[PDB]
Parts: sequence; C-alpha cells; structure tokens
Amino acid sequence: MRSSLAPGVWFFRAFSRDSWFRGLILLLTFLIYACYHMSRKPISIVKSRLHQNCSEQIKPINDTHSLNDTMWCSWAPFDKDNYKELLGGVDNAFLIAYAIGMFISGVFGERLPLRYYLSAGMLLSGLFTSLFGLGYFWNIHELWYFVVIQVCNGLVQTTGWPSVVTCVGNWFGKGKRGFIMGIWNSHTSVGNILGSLIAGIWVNGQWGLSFIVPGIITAVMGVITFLFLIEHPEDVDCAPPQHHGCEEPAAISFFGALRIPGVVEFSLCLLFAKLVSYTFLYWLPLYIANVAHFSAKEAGDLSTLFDVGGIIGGIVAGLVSDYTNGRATTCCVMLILAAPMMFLYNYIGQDGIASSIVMLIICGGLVNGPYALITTAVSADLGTHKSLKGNAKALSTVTAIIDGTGSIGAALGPLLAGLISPTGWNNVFYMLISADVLACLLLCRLVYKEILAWKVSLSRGSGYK
Amino acid sequence: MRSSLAPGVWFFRAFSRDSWFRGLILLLTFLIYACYHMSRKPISIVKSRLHQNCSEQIKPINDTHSLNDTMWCSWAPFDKDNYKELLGGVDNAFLIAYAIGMFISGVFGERLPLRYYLSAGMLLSGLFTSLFGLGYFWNIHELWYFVVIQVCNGLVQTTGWPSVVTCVGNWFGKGKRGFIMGIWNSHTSVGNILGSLIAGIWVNGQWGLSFIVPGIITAVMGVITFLFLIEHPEDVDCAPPQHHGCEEPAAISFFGALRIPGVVEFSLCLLFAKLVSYTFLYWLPLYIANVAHFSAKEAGDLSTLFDVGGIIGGIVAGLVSDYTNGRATTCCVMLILAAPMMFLYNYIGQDGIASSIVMLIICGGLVNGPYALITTAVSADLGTHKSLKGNAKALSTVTAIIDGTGSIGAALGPLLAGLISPTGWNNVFYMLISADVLACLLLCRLVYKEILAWKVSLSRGSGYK
Repeated sequence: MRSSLAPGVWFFRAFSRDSWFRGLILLLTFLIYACYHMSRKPISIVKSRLHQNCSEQIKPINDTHSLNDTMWCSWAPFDKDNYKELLGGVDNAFLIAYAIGMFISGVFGERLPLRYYLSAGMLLSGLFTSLFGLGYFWNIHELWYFVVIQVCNGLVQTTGWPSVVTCVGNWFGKGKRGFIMGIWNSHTSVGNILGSLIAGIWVNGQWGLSFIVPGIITAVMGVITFLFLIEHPEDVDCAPPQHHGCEEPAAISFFGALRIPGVVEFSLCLLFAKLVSYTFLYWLPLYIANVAHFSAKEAGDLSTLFDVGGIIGGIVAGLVSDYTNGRATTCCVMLILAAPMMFLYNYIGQDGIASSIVMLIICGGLVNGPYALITTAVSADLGTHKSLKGNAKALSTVTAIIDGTGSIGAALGPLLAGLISPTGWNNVFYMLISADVLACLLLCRLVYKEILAWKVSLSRGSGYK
Repeated sequence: MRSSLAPGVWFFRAFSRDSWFRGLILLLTFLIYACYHMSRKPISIVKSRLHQNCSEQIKPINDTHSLNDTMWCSWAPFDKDNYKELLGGVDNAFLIAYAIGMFISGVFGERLPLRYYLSAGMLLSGLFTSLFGLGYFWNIHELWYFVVIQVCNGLVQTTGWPSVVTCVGNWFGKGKRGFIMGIWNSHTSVGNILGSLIAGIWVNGQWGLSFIVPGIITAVMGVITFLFLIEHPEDVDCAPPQHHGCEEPAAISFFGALRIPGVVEFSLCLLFAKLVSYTFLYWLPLYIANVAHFSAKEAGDLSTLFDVGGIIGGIVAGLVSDYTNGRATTCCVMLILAAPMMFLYNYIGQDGIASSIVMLIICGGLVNGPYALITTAVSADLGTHKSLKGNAKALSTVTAIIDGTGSIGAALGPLLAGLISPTGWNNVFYMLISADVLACLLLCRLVYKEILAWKVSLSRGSGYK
C-alpha cells in the first residue's frame, strides 16, 4: 500500500547504461586472464613428484631388484641422476617459446577479430595443457613428448595478454587508468593461488589429473568468451570512449610501433625489472635454510606475501601516477627505494617472524609495483598515443612488444641463476642490485622529460592551454 | 575489424524490459521460500540424537553409576522412558501454532507493505530458530524452553507463504500459471534437501550448531529481500499485468473472502488431501520393515523419490490444467487414480527394487500433484477473481485461508496416526483411502460446474463471445 522503492533497485538504477558495459568487460577479462594463470601452475607443483626420493614412501612388495635407487617411485624419463637437467629442459622450452612467439601474437591481434582470436587461443591452450597430463593415462615415457607439448603450449598461451588489455583499452578513457587497472591486476595473483589450490589436490596420487581439470576450465571459459565479448564500445552503439584527437583505421606496421617515443625504453626497463623479481624470489629459499633457519614450510609461505605486496604496490603506484601525472617518475622512485630496503631485509631478516612480514610486503610493493604499472597503464597509454593522430590503430602491437621483452627476462632468469650459483649462493644477490641500477638508468630520459614538462606547467601560474 | 555481435548478447537482447522484471521476482521468491524450508528441517534430523540409545557409542570413562540406562548419551529432558511423548510435544507445538496463526498472517499481509513484512518475518524466523540450537551452548535442560521457542517459531514462520504468492501473483497474468508455477514449486523440495544436507553435518557431534547456520542463512536472505523486492509492477513503472475487469483498493474483510464461490471447498479438499500424503509416508516404513524387508537405509531413500514424483506431477497437472481450462477436473482425476495405484503398490511392492521405483514416482505424482496445483494456481486464481470487479484487493487473504486449512491436516496427522497405530499397523491404510474419497467428494460441485461450462462453449460451434 506504500510502494517506496527498495534501496537496492534505487542504487542500481542510478548507474547509466554505458557504465554497465564498462563493468561487464572489466569483469569478463578479469576471468579470462585468471584462467591463463591457472593452466601455467600445474608444472611447478608436479615438479616434486616426477622424481620422488624413496627415503620415505615405503615399498609395496612387487620387485626387489638392485635396491631401486630413485627408480621405484619415479617417472621413467626423470628417474636417473640427471633430473634437475631433464626437468629443467621441460620448464625451459615453455619459457623460450612464450617469449619468442609473443611478438607474432601482436601482429596477428590487430588483423583478426578479438573474439575469434581470444577464443581459439583458449581452446588450444586447454588442449595442449591437458595432453601433458593425458600422457600419464596413456603411459608415455619419452622426453620428446613432454618437450614438444610444452613448446606448442608456449606458442599458444601468448594469445591472451595482447587481447585483454586491448579490450579494456578500447572502453576506458584516459581519466583513471592507474587506479582501475591497479585494482584490476589482482587476477595475476588470484590465478596463481587458484592454480596452486586445484593442481595440488591430485598430486601425491594420480598426477595426470592435475593437468586435465585446469585444461577443461580454460576451454569452458574459452566458449563463455565466445558468447559474451564486445570488443568495441560502438558495437552496442552506446558511446565512443574519451580518446581525443565509414571505415576502421588500418593497423600499424611492426617497425612503426618502435617509432612511438617511449616503447623501446619502457621495454628495456621491463626486461631488467622482471629479472629482479625472479632472482630475489630465487635467492630467498637459499637465505632461509642457510642463515635465518626458520622452517621448510615458511619458504612457500613468504612467497605468497611477496605477491600480496605486489597488489598493494600496484594500486599505490597507480593512484600517485594518476594524481601527479607522471608515469616514469613513479617507476623510478619505486625502483630506487627497493635496493636499500632489500639490504635492510638482508640485515634485519635474521630475526623472528615479526620482522619477516613488515619487510616482505614492502619488498613486494617496491618490486612488483613498477612491473604492473608498466605492463598495463603505460602500455595502454602509448598505444593510444597522440602522435598517431587517430589515423592508425596500434594497441595490440605495443602491448606485445613491452610484454614480449619483459618475458625475455623470465627466460633469462634460470639460465643465469644456475650459472653463478655453484660459485657461491650469495653471488646472485649482486645480480639483483646490478639489474636494479640498469632498470633505473633506462628511464632517465623519460624522467627528464617528466620534470621538464612541469616547468612549462607550474611556472605559468594557472596559465592558458 | 568484423564486429558481428556475439550470440549471447544477441540472445539476451531480444527479451523486453518488463520481461526481465518478471524473471527477477520469479527467481527472488524462489530463494525466499527455499530458505523457509531450510529452517524447518533441523528438528527432524536431531530427533535421533536427543535420545541416543547407548548400545553402540562406547563409554568414555567418567561415571559408573547405576549402569546409565539411556541417560549417559542423552539430553536430559529427553532421556527417560517417555521420549516419544516428550519429543512429540516439541514437534507438535510447532504444528499447532503454524496452523492457528496462519489465518492472522493473511489479514496482516494486505494491510502492510510486503517488503517491510516479509523481511521482518525472516529475521525473527532466523532468531527463534537459532535460539533452539543456542540452548545447547547455554546448557539448558528444561522442557518449557524448547516448547516455547517452537511456539514462537510456529507463529513467526507463517509470514512467508501469503507474501510470496502475492508477489508472484501481482506480476504474472492469467496466461500461463499451471506451467510457470508448476516449474516454480520445486523450491519446496530444494529447500528440504538442502536442509537435510546442512543440518546433518554437525549432528553426531555438536548438535546445537545444526540450528544456527540455517538460522543465519535465513536472516541473511531476510536482508537481501529488504533491498531487491518490487511488489507491484507499477513501481518500476513498466506495465500493469494481464488482469482484466489516484488510489489503491481497500483490502477485503475476512468474512468477505469466504464469499468467493470456490474458497471453502478447495480449502476442505486440501485439508483432506494433505492428510493422505502424511499417512502414506508414515505407513511406508511400517511396510518396509514388516513385509518387504529391504533395508533400514532404503526407508529414507524412497521418501525422496516420493517427493520427486510430486515435482513431476505438479507440472503435468499444470500443463493439462492450462491447455484444457479446467482446474478442479484435473484435481479429481489425479486423486481418483491414486487409490487403485496405491493398492497396486501394496500388491506389487513385495518384489525387488526395480518395482519400487516405477510405483513411488507415480504415487508421488498422483498425490503431491493436486496439493501443489491447489496451493498455488487456484489460490492465485480465486484471489484475482472476476466477482471482486476490481474494487477490492483480496490476494493474501485467500492464499492464507487455503493453506491455513491445509495445515490443519498436517496438525491432525500425528494425532490420528498415533491413535489407531496400537490397534494394528495396517489400520492407517484405511484412513488413507477414506481421506482419498473425502477429498474427491469435496470437489463434485466444482467438477459439475466445469463440465456444465463446456456445454455452453463446445455446442455453440465456434460462436461469439
């Protein structure tokens, strides 16, 4: 008898129509690239079952031949003395192929529709992931099966990142990108944790089923993204974005994307800033079990907080980057301050667990912050750059160049972390601080431009345009 | 480069605006009354723990006094020889109060807003449910606590059914109500199964936590329904329903709702048709463990299929009722055919399990079908009846009369099933077939009207209006 509209459908009423289509994509691409990080994780959990030292795990009585020195419990290509080498090659053939084949998935992204391209990539990314664990049921014992599958999976997994940031760059304007994409980047941690939680169920058991369920969830999301993806904001005919400046512009040439004046320096900064976050997280279990002496459990517990620091730092850097209008001055002051604070972690970290939480969150903040900021905000900034003057379309080629040079660092991670490791386990810690000066020195020209632009903005005294 | 709108957002585009608001309510009220059936179930599972015969469950050594004849394991008001009586009174004080207090919740429903009334009912329905299990932690041992809480819970649980069918009767027109509400009525089985699955976790353990979690889920849904409920289709200003015939009409008087020419006969049919579905499902474990000799497990397994038969029969009756335009001729031919088929279950049911599945699904179809059809479709039909001529509003008073007389049958169920039970366990089976002739004879006038109306519709030979 008294209508008085309900507070929920009065709150949901206030949002405009083309402010719902922005909320859909920013959710949908949150689930698409959280399923790419789910299918990469099951080879770093089942690393510890394909060798399986038989000190524990007592023997069911079937064979008593030659005492079975780590060949009873093990999988047959990975059973002898060379298992760190043979399991190194399998994990290395993915990292080489994903970094070489990323540059091609940029120039295929702008020449194909992003719903027929991002949804064939997910089906093949589920298939080649699931064949790895399907090799358990077929009882396959050969190196060149598990190598070739990881090669094809590394070539297929690269259709994901040039398409997702293109979809979330066609919608959102220049207004807030450090805050919204900083909030948004928690999918690369949600995916790692939900991969570590799913693939670890069927390990210590039927390990070939650790690969099939994350391969099937990706192929189901690859058909949900075929049905509900709108790549341009003019397809539903609501509103073009806040990008200032019938037919569609022709895509850029690959040599033209290196001409945009900030790509090949942010690129070489990201190559050297991914290597820091690799070799610190490599050096850390060498520091726990040799100096600190905490446990064997805490080494996998502190690596989670080193990532939680990253999703705090990615939004703090984004807020400062938006409200101050400098994107390479934030990435320099966030990388300068990590070297004295990692020396401080080296000097304080011998103490209890109360000092190993207030340091690792800050370390993940200062190290995984510029990675997120460079890989999304300045990557969707330089794609829609003003020098293209509207008569070009280069948004998937720049975000392929920057991330495919950032993946050369992850590919050169374990090739150098295994080289100087026999000469002393405290010798990678100099590679850390060398790369944290290289990554800072590759931004000095950008920082000089950002400071020089403030003199013609602040000395004018609230001037004209 | 080729837009070609996605099949999902092209399918979701075709549905009109006021065909989404119909889909919301028909979902939202599906979850509101599935949470009323979740909080009724935990006293029929923890019936078997408050006595707990100590033949099994061996003794932890604390006391060796007087051999502890069913007082060691038990809860202290329900430990002596009279436990079927003391646990009968607790389960009977709910059934008396829910059936006496239903008639008042009709005349409070039309005089109050259905969002400030259906959302205080759910908060108090969570509170008085949760106090029952909170009496375990407070260590309460008195009969007149567990009795008075069930009295107040029976008076509070009755705000749910006159409001839900009023909300789904204000939106949907006369076009399809047997099919849509027949699909919709599966909440009274989903709620029973999800109550039986939640409350059975913490039984054989801390039983006072079997009542708190279904009490909290109801109080959370009672604040979701405060935020998202639209009770009139003119509140969002889309479209009034297909109900033929500023201010709102005044509600009807309680003596006026008995003047509508079909209420007090469908009412007395439902009183006698709920008692059949009670005493058959009471007689069935007396038939398993005395004649058929299947197991002690199957007696709780066949009672689920007797309900699955109901949600098949409720949509079959609804389709025949819509496409033939007779609502009391379906309810008579569905109640006539159950008596020879229950004699057939008595004569065939001695055989294996292959004959106890094709009979119990049909029995639940022929018995729980007219219950669903009468309790929703003819109950939302006679509320919007043509004799009110628009200048009245009687939709929650009729659906309170019909269901509050159908609950007198559930209240008189265990008062008569315990009376003639010591005179022979095959004596309730005559009460079955007596009530299945009473429930059929209380519809003969309606069936005569439905047949008589076909002569002035079919002999006209495609006549005028």
